Amino acid sequence: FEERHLKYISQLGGSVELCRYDPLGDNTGALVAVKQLQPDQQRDFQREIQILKALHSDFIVKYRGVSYGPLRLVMEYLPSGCLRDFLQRHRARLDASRLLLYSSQICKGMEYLGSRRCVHRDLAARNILVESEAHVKIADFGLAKLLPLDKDYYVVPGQSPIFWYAPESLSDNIFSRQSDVWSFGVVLYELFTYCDKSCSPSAEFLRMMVPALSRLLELLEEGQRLPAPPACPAEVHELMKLCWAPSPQDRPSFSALGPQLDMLW
Ligand SMILES: *CCC(=O)Nc1cccc(CNc2c(C(N)=O)cnn3cccc23)c1
Repeated sequence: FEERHLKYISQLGGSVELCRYDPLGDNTGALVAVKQLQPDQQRDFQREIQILKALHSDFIVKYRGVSYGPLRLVMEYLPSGCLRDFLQRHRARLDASRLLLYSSQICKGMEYLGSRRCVHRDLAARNILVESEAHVKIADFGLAKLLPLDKDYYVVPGQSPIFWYAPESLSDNIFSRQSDVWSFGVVLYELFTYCDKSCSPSAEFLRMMVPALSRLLELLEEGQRLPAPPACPAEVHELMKLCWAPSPQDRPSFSALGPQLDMLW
């Protein structure tokens, strides 16, 4: 991908821009999403490329290549954008079976990420993209880490909204496949609230809630959790409660959650 053939359109999300790969220079070329650095950050970015280039799933945003000119990461562009805003815009159209379809695909994608020893560390509805009405894909691999063969966890202070963090990430910066399962429980809650602002993880935790991180942690240690979303099927709420188990070892695996989500449809 020659840099001189990548034409800027707008900003999407370091930053992600909407560009057109226009070799003919006639405004007929394909639309792409291009990520760039705006030191140690160069090492973080090279890592993101290698991780994403080695991922191959219908439920993970597709790597296209890298750019060359006088380096940028080139990926596929999904016009529908993030799942958070799509859920808010199409509230009346999506029913509990469509929400369970989205839930199942995310889970299948996470199953594949853990098979590749990859911890995402930023799983949330805002970071999932919509391919079509019936197809969702996991994105934003900016905080992704690879677990060594000898280790099952990773020790990192986080700069993401604190409401998606497992207690062991809050109290000790421990990140694992099991902290991704905690976050996933928050993704289900977000899905069944249709990413409504007034009952969002931030809104509802701040109402229930020394520093803020410590207050949230005290609350979670007490066994307090987010309430069942309005009109939530009980079976779904029981699954969120399983993902929010205090001990990482007691949380269901993505391969265990998969058939349970499919059975509900
Ligand atoms: C909900 C707000 C939002 O746009 N969030 C968001 C989440 C993850 C990633 C991005 C930017 N990236 C992006 C890609 C890509 N390949 O990373 C592809 N297609 N689109 C459409 C809109 C944004 C993106 C933003």
